[PDB]
Amino acid sequence: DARNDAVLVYVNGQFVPRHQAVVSVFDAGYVCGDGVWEGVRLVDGRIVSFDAHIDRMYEGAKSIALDIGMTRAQTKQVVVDTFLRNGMRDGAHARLMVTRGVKKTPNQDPRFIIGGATVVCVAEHKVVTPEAKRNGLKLFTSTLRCSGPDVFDLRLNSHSRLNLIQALIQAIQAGADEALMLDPNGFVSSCNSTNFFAVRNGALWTSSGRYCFNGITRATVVRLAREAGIPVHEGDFTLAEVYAADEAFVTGTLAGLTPVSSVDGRALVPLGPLTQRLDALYRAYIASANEAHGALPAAA
Amino acid sequence: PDARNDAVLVYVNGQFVPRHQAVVSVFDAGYVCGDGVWEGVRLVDGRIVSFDAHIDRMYEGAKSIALDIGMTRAQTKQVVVDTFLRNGMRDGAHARLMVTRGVKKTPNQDPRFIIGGATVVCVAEHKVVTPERNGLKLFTSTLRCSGPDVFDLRLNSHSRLNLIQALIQAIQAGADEALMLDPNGFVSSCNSTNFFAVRNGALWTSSGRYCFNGITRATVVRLAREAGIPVHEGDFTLAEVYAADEAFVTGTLAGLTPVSSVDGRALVPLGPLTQRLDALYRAYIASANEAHGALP
Amino acid sequence: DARNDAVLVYVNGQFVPRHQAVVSVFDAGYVCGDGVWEGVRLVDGRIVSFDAHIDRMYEGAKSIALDIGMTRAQTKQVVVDTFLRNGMRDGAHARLMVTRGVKKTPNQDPRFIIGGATVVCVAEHKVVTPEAKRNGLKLFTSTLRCSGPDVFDLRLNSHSRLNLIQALIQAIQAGADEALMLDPNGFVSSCNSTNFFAVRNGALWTSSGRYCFNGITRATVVRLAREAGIPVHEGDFTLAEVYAADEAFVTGTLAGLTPVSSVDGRALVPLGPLTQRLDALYRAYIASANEAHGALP
Amino acid sequence: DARNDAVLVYVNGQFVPRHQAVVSVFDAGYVCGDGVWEGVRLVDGRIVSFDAHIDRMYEGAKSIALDIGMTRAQTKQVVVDTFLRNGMRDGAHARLMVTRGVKKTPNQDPRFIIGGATVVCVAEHKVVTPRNGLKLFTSTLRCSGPDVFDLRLNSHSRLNLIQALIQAIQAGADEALMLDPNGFVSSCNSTNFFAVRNGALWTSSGRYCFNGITRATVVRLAREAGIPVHEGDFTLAEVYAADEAFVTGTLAGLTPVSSVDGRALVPLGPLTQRLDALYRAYIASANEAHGALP
Amino acid sequence: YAPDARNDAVLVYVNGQFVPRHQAVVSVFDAGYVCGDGVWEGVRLVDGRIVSFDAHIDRMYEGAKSIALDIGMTRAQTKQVVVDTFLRNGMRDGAHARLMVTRGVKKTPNQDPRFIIGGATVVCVAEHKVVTPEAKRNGLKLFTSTLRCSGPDVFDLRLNSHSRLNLIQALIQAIQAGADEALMLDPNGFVSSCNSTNFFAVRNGALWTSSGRYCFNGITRATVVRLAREAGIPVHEGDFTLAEVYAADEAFVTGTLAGLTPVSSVDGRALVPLGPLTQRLDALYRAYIASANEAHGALP
Amino acid sequence: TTSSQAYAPDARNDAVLVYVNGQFVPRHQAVVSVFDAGYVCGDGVWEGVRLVDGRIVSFDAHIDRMYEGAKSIALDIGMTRAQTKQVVVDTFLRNGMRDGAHARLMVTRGVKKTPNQDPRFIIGGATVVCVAEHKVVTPEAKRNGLKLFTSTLRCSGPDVFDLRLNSHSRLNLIQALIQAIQAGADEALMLDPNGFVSSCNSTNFFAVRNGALWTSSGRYCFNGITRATVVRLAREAGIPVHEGDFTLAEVYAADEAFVTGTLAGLTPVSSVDGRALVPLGPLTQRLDALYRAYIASANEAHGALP
Ligand SMILES: Cc1ncc(COP(=O)(O)O)c(C=O)c1O
Repeated sequence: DARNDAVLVYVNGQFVPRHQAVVSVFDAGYVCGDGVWEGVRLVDGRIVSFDAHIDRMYEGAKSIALDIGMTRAQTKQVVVDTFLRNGMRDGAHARLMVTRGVKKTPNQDPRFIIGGATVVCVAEHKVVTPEAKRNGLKLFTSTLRCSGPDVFDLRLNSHSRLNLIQALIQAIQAGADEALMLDPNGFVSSCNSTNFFAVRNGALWTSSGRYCFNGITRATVVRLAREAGIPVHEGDFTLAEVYAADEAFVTGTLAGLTPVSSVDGRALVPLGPLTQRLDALYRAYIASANEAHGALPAAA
Repeated sequence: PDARNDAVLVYVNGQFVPRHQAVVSVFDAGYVCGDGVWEGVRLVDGRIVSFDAHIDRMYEGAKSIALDIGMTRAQTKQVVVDTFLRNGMRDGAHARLMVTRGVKKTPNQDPRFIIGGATVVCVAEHKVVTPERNGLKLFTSTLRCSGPDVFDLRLNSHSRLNLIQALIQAIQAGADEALMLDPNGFVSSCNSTNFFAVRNGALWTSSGRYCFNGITRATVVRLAREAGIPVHEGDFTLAEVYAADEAFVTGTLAGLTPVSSVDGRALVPLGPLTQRLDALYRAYIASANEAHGALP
Repeated sequence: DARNDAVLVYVNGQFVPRHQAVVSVFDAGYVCGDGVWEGVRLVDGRIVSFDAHIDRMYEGAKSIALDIGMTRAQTKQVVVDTFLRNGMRDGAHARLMVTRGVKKTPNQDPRFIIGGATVVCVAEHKVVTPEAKRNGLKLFTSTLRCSGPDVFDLRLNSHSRLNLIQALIQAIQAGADEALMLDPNGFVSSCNSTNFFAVRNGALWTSSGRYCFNGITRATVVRLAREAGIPVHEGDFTLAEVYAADEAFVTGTLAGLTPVSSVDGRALVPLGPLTQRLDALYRAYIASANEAHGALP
Repeated sequence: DARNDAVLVYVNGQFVPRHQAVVSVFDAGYVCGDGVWEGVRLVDGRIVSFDAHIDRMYEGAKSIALDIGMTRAQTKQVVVDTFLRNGMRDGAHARLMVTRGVKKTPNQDPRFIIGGATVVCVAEHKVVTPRNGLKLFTSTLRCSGPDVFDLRLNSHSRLNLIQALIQAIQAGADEALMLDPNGFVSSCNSTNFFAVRNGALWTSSGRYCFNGITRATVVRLAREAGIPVHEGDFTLAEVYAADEAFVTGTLAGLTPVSSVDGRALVPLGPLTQRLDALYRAYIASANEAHGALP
Repeated sequence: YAPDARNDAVLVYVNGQFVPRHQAVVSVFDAGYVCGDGVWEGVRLVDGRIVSFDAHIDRMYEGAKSIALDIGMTRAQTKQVVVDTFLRNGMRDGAHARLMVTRGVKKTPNQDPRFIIGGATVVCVAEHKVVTPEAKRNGLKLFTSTLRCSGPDVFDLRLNSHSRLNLIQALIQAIQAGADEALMLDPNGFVSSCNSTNFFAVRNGALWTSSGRYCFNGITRATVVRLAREAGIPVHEGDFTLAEVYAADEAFVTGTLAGLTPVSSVDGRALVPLGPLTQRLDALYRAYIASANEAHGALP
Repeated sequence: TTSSQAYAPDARNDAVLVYVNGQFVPRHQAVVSVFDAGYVCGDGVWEGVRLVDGRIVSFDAHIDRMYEGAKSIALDIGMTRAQTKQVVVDTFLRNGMRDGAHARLMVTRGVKKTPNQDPRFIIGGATVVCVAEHKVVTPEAKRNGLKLFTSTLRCSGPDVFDLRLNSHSRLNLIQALIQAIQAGADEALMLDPNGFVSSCNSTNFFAVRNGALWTSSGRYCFNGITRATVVRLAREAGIPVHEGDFTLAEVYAADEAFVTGTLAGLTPVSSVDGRALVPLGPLTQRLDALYRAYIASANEAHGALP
């Protein structure tokens, strides 16, 4: 989308063209991966599941003693302002990135910070029709594991992403699009950047999320499934259960439900019936005037 | 603390940029994802201490994450040299060379869609660490060093929340630095320095299977063996620490820092073996050893 | 409480003045930490949740093949007699301690015990100060872990307590009052001597208890919560979920619900609304003529 | 030995007849298993490897912030005095037990201690005969890693070991063998474990068990006699196919192992016999490791 | 199983042939013999009905899929193998069959699954096997082996395979402790299963069994759980300890071959065999397997 | 489509006689009861040995591993070591092999009264099978090098399954191989439970970094004869050997890697997880030459054919 060349990026309250959207080399985010972020989608004038995203950011920031320096409402207003300044109402997404701040000297220690969080919001136009993603993802189960929370709590949506990127790198070399990752016990946990679901015998299966990002999209699809009386098995399941699944798909804010066409070269039919049903339910939900979605105000 | 640091010029992608303007894109993999490797080096009496050892670690770490540095070792070395030269630094300085995957078309974790090359940044700063080192308080964090199938701590990367989180806990315990156990509960390392204990005239340190394998650590081990001090490199416990004669940490920035307590258990700071190894280390880094790259 | 100086302690069927209440240096409890115990609270003539305590003791004793050498009723009678001998009817607590017995030689081997189990009951006056009048515990999450049951089953309420004391020692040196402990997987398990609870958005959260003492108080508070329609999250939760909690508190027979004012230096407002509601429910429950509480004669 | 009925036990500086040797029910040792101990053997007027034992006690005490309240010399003197008071010169053993002390109220918290550490020393006669050999069963219960409970500590908290022993006894065995968290052979519940394979001694690294003085002695004697010792990770398979096995501890010395999990080994194999003779010679010698009685 | 002279003369299905017992053979190059490379099911024939037949076939198809083993038959055809093996032997009642499907004959003996001449080897051993209540009622002695159930990233014990040394090893240790069967803990130390049967305990009127994350998910196990819930017996399917076993009121094990077998001790800790809830569930199970339920495949 | 298990096709292999329980049986007729413990349960141990210039390479070492493995699973082989040796010798002799051959000796617990796991139910003694085949693995066939993928499936600790056992229960290894095959690789590399490099699914793994040979401790994999030989040859030639915990990072930055086993000797590795390594680097070539010299010598380790 050619219009992406002319977007303004929010950087510490300045609206800046992409080629000039910059942060100090001393920023905690650049030096140390020291920050938390959220991606949100804008559909028909509404930021999808906005509060759920902001809640995860406030929880993640709290866990790393990172002062966001704004109330929830103010942080929301950053995103709102970024969409308004770009004239975006629909078919957009934004990545809100909050890093500890600019450091007196590049090192890990958070006490060496000049106070004031770095706040960046990258808003962009995008789009993809439901059976145009007809291209299922190929998944490869990486040898690199999800961590337990005494090592690194994967509920944290952080700027420290090498633990996930490394699994993706391995999956790419296996000819896959995305890594599936096991938890420390060997049960299926999640993909490197999306949550993983299987369909077995009319039932929806996904991990407990004890060892992966608990995506807002994952949460929404679970809820939609239960509300529709689809049985949901949220708990420990294996690669054997995946290879024998009827369908599989991944979830995340950027693409919604993406069908999976194979796992470790084991074929699954992309876009099976239950994927189709849940996708329709999700598409309806994100387009509705549901109170979970924050209506973008008109400009002043 | 040194007023000259306010005016240093930072290497960014071949340009020397004043401190307050030295910037990287918000789309850079280092900012978005902590996706990069770095090395810190110390400049002593015109010589970059253990320069090659630092560069080899960077090349191996970059290789591990399929990050093309986009430079030969000689070129990379030249970046650091040039950064010191541009700042008129000959002694009492430290530099952090940071290499991140590069500028992405869109901010996300996927390494594939990189416009252009690796981002290369070098921050040099005057950093005199006086021996006048009252000894660190350590607290053993509840947060663990990972095994290499989760996150290989030999990597010196821009993804450091795994270490920072241990440090945060130690800070709230009233300590200066976190000590970290490995997945089996043996002593591994500190959050930003390697850890050593002294027991009965012997030097003890972890195997390094689960922590950064620091250059300083390696140097101190080597000096110890060359001086006929016994070195136990292997699994040891909190109990062995609490009953030690001495303890100290190692890193490029500070050299040997004495430890005055671990989990509130007092140790006499700067014991005899710490003092000897410190003298050996200061001698070594100030010598015309072939391990150190002379500035022009 | 000055009265505590003069209490009589039950020792093997005798009432013994406190300063003379003694056990052989050959006792399995002393040599080896080899025994199980229960703490019970006496409130308004009633031993709180007495049966629940006794059932834990019988299960724990069974797990280490320790024959208590008494029926459940008889064991209860020890505690009853200990309170009655000391003229206690309210405001008291007792520790019933049952160790394997006197050994022919001091070593770990449980065989070759002279006689039966050693039975000791220490009753003492404690005023439990009102809810409003304590400003909350500081917790530090120790580096020392709760064990899995193939290493040491923390459901066991035993005389072998260095595994818990070690975590407490570390927490004390961090400036805290009590240790929080993670399980082998890194999820929150319990404190070193009390069970741990968090409140997150009007909901009560506590571990599954797979890796800690399953306290009677814990079990009571879970049940009270559900009976009151407070949602209860019993399952795996993290330090992150604690640091972002609205409230936290710990449970045990000695103090009831004790509010938590911080965890690893992260402030929590002590005695938040859900702590206060559950405390009122618990204080009501332990003072009621519920059938779970054994009336003194 | 009938003489054991009349021994005097050291309790806090007093020598107390056996049947009156007592500790408060408020003692940290009784309430909580909160203390450290050492077993020592007296051979031909010498306390075997005395300093080594005391050093482990001081290290263990330090790990649990237990103040013994005595210098090393004083602690040694308690044991010396206990043997002297009982007229023991040979064929005796003592257990020195140091618990945190008397509590104001029975609970786990180490802070509320009236006075100093409780110090108890039980000395007893035992003749150690020149012996059927132990049956060992590998318990399902594991040695812990040091972030759960460090088995180098020789403490009064012993149910973690007793539980393994209980399972072994019900399997018809005399002693539990115990694996480490990774499934490698670690130790027995109360003695260190050795296997003999191909002229070589095999024992665990000791990362996950008590580091016994006897174990250390046997390793050294083996190397001085040119028997190699492989201290490392080894498996049940390597035990079941061993030529011999034995256990070590202060109480019995080298005890042969005659089976593990029902798999027969030699009732007393040649290298066990050699090392036992070397050990008996060593503990009877005027070595500087042994503290001569007055 | 009660001694039965008729078993000496049974015909075994081998690759479409009915072969007398003493001649029923497979190539030394077969993947099953060289490598334990195959999946199997045991089924019980009661009053002309193969008990829970589809459930067994479903497990076989999932297990074969997990190891990329093509059974080379439709489910109907697979069923017909079993049917034919019972019919050929004139069995209508009081019989059991083991259906074994191995990857096939190899070009050379090695582990590599690619080197297969021809299709899967299919063997069906049917035998008269009444396990009398006389024989069963007194109960098994269990010993908790030191050898543990694996997590699914090492070996998924839901697989019913020809690679059984991981189970046999536990059993060998139990046999030498004077026990009949090994009980096995999972990697975390919780009770998982026996070496060849699923394990249940009864505590205070409630049925306890493991979650099955670390053991074979037996058909009989699943049937007993369902009968318990249908009878309003509480079921605690979850993590429990040896302490909870040693203090249980009753214990029993389940499997196709013997049904519910009472446990008389675990690690030498006595349990009264055939307690009231074991007897109730046993009565419910015997009723169920003898009924015209649609889960059971009627012989023609 | 590549194995580390491939060798020159050899028409003579159609007609070999297989030892089965004391008989020599034509290949197509060489059979075992469907009640055999090996078929039902994977219940047996095996050894593969290579015949070079009339000498069975490292024969005693193979036999010792078999006897130890059989002991570990209480399997009575029912033959002395000399008898067992003689079975393999006789199998090579009966097929006229003196060179360029490999045998797999398979000993399973025996015929069961009923197919189940219980080892008590055994009629008679152990089943003994020996399959000898002409198997030349040329250096030409090897020069391309194997592609490794690090499987998600891991080597077990010995309290789950002791990988020093060379058993008929091989789905634990085959599963890792299946995953590697679908990644486009020839063989699976496997990590140990701690995440350190352990072994391949059917061969031992080595890396070369800076003139030094690196291989795992072997605490968590088959302790191959070939592996042990290569370690000793390296030490004897003064090449430093790092036997201990190393990582995927250490592999991806290696100068060379190769795998070892009886069937192929030293096979160079060309990539691990898509990370290229030059196949047949200088230290692989030196160790290969040392190994070929060693297996062709009259070393005391090799069993002379009569
Ligand atoms: C699993 C495994 N790895 C590697 C090898 C290679 O070892 P060797 O050199 O002894 O054939 C073997 C031998 O069978 C093996 O079984």
